[PDB]
Amino acid sequence: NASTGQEALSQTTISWAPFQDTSEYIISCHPVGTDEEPLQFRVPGTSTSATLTGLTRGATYNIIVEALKDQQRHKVREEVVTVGNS
Repeated sequence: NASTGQEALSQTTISWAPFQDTSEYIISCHPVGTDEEPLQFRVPGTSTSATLTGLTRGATYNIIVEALKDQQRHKVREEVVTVGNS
């Protein structure tokens, strides 16, 4: 178990370039078109790539990656990606 309502679970392995000694890379998947709330993924501050599960295919997600470093979150990566095949 893990799926709890979303079984149309697509995975986006998004990778970024090492920003250095980040405490947290919060990835912000902002859904476009829907009223879905931004899926925020917190990956380890040394990680430079993350498989993002739970992106609903058919929905556009503006995927942003911000580095939690000295209390703040710095833009590392930003890209709009519609999920599925389109």
